[PDB]
Amino acid sequence: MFKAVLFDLDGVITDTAEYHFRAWKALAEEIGINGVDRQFNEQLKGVSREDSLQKILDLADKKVSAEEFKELAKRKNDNYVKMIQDVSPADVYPGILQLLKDLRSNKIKIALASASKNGPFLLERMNLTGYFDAIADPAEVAASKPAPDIFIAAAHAVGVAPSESIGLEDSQAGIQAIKDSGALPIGVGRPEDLGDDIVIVPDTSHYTLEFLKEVWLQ
Ligand SMILES: [Mg+2]
Repeated sequence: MFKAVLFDLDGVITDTAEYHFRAWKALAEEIGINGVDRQFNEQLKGVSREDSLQKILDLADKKVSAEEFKELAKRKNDNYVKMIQDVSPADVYPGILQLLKDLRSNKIKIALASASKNGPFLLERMNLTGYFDAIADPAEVAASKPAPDIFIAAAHAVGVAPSESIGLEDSQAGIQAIKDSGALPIGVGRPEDLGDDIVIVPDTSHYTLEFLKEVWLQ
């Protein structure tokens, strides 16, 4: 049986999509760029901060120096961090808390493998820190998803090989990263984004210990 489960944060444990959206909107409003509405924000989901900022500047063909770019990116982040002060246990996705409890009572290691620079803060706000055996520090890994580095680091941090682990993710790049780490992916979402070759559940309420055991056996 698997010895560890490696969790991404966003799209598995929770999301902060409304807060990122409000941050970018607020920034666009500040600088007088029209177009940054909910529909447009779909093009920013899971995209890097710098790429998201450039997409917004492009709406107005707007040209900016390195330092100005840096400052607008900082401004959006400051926005975002202020807004996530309201994250709470109610932000935990369906099924995850019970999964965590069951994993822990069966002595299965639990690790975070998230690019989020606010991972530990977010886990504290959701009251989930006591379940985590480790949090892979995204600042200490050479390469980001779909590179496997973060999943390797996470499994190693809890004393296991990735081949002993299940990885849970909602993105194609995450699922690839899990695959190449040597852990077993189980995706949440749809095959059109994630691929046909891995097990997928429609939502996180399907992530149960019983189900992860059935996948591992199979
Ligand atoms: Mg994710």
